[PDB]
Amino acid sequence: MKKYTCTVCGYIYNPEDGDPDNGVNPGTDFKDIPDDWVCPLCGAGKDQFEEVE
Amino acid sequence: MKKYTCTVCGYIYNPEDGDPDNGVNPGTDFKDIPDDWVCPLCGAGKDQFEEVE
Amino acid sequence: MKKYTCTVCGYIYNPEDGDPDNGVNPGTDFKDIPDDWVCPLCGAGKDQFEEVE
Ligand SMILES: [Fe+3]
Ligand SMILES: [Fe+3]
Ligand SMILES: [Fe+3]
Repeated sequence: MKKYTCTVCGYIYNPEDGDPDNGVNPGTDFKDIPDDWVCPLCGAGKDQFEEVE
Repeated sequence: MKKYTCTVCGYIYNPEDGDPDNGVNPGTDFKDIPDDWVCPLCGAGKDQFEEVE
Repeated sequence: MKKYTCTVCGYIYNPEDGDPDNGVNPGTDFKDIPDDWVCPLCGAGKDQFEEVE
């Protein structure tokens, strides 16, 4: 699975880690995260993220 | 022609339906969509899409 | 690289120009701007910016 970065603050969503404290379990692909989830560090929406590659 | 999904919001581009409101007619293969077209639901570019399955 | 717009005042961050007098050199992608940088016209943080197309 691909990592994604928050364009507003640079937070990296790592699929292996997930974001469990906000209900995104380890191993969740970014496309499968609920579309109301926001960046844990700056509150930016998913639409402000892009693939690392 | 295969379906493609926006990995940022989960939108599925289906070639049989196209995206006629933004000038992408039914029968347009994903690679042939004008490269300035974005995801109708979250504004992500074609570079954030992935072939389904 | 994508241009970003300040939703508070309309200032456009252009990656090719950067914002050199506030330490952001030409060629800096918005996601790589240090997170304490603000819009030079209105003081808005990076969180008030949105990608243009
Ligand atoms: Fe963020
Ligand atoms: Fe999308
Ligand atoms: Fe501003």
